[PDB]
Amino acid sequence: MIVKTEEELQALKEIGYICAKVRNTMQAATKPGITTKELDNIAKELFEEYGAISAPIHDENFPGQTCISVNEEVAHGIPSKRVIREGDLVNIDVSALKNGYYADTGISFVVGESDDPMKQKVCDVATMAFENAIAKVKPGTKLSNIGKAVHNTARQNDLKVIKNLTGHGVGLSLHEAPAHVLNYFDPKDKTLLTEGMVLAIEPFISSNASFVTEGKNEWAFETSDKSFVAQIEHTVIVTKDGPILTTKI
Ligand SMILES: CSCC[C@H](N)C(O)(O)c1nccs1
Ligand SMILES: [Co+2]
Ligand SMILES: [Co+2]
Ligand SMILES: [Co+2]
Repeated sequence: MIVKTEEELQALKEIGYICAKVRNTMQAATKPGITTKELDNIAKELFEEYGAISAPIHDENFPGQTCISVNEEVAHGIPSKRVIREGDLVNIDVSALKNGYYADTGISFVVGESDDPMKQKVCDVATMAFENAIAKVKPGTKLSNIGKAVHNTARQNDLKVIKNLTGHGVGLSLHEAPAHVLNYFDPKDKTLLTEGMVLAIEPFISSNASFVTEGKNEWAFETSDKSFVAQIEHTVIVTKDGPILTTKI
């Protein structure tokens, strides 16, 4: 959406806070021996407490408050009896609405220690990619400069991006214009950011695969080669004074 009023801004900051709070709490609770359903239950309880509702359930009838994706799963993982183990690469993606306004945020992290430092590496580089992407964000700038930054960051670190996952406009719905914020540069795209524009920016950084495929069920996205992939996602408002992240605390 385009923010035009204080009251819209306040609504967006409110639901952004809630999603960040849920995301942080779930991440903190993630340890060997907990199931992803147990983690999802944390979101259930905090969403209720803060008067928000799950965006995956509301907008998509997703079977879970949040999306929790582990190891082979990159995105859209269904919380379940799956138990977290030492070394797991976990993505927790939290999106929700309150009073008609939305936020969307996500983080990948390593549980304890993996035997393969690449899991942390893709996490490190996803964080860098996000930072580099938003350095480029102001009214009038090319949407495609976001993907350019993300892919450049990947390349600088001998990594790849997931080309067929994207960011999106967000605000009055989970997904609205601009339809796709790419993780790479499209020379032909003349779409610009504007004052007040709200975007979910979510770089996916991969150790090998450049795309995801259908996974173990109707929802999960995976890589067949079991690449390690990390996401960082925030909801961002484009302003003259710089980006405002509603989902950063
Ligand atoms: C299945 S509803 C969850 C969508 C997710 N919040 C998202 O928009 O961040 C992603 N888009 C692509 C991958 S994760
Ligand atoms: Co998300
Ligand atoms: Co998203
Ligand atoms: Co999406």
